[PDB]
Amino acid sequence: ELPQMVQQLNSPDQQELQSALRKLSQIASGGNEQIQAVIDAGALPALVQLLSSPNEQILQEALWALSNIASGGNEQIQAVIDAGALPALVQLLSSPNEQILQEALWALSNIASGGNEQIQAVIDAGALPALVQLLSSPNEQILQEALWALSNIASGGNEQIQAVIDAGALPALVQLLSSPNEQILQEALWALSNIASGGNEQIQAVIDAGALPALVQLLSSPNEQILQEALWALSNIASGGNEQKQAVKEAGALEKLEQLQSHENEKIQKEAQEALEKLQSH
Ligand SMILES: [Ca+2]
Repeated sequence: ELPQMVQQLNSPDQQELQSALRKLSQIASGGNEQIQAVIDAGALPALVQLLSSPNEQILQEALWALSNIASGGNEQIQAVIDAGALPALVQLLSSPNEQILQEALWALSNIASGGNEQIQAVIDAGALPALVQLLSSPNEQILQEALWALSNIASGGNEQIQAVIDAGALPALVQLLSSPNEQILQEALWALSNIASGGNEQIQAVIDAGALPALVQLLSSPNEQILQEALWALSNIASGGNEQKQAVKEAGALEKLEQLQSHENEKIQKEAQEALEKLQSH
């Protein structure tokens, strides 16, 4: 039984403690039904308490348990929030331990994968300045994890996207469009696409940050995957007002889109057409 395992989390014997902690995280990784049974067993206050443990073996497993629980539904995510996990997770973004730092980013990214209430709770905990600073990390793993977290925050309402812009994420996201790293380029394109899925003001902020010359340059890429990612970001920008449409035209996207209508890849043909048609709309 699970409530017996929850009781073992404050056991003076480490083998007993760690085995219950491993089991609970293993169960938490097996779908929303199993996530609900771990929550119902009263595991969340005990897991959050284990976040201030100086024992890396405990901390790693407890962070792994909480990330998995935060991968569930919005009400399951909200329970991780209500158990007071966010201050400990934000504080853990200052850890010089790369293992702890990545797991802390996983947890925050999963919490922010929820609805606007869960996204806002991550913003309100003060995660944004740390996430923006991590966009400058020379560690690709941390950078990629930080970008997934910002992309999730930017997937919410206009007020949640405005928080990412107000944190100064756009100059760093635009610079990442010049990365020779295709994985980082995709995530930066995805984060910018999410911001561009907001209101005209959010779309304009992407343009004012200087994303259009880098986006237009990516339309000439011999890589069809990058092309698809750039077209998606452009289609979101083109969905704005006439002031936003004009800026894309002024960057020379039309000429690149019209050329992309004669591409071998049918998915490229389709998306370039919808983007070009959205731009030339009146
Ligand atoms: Ca059409």
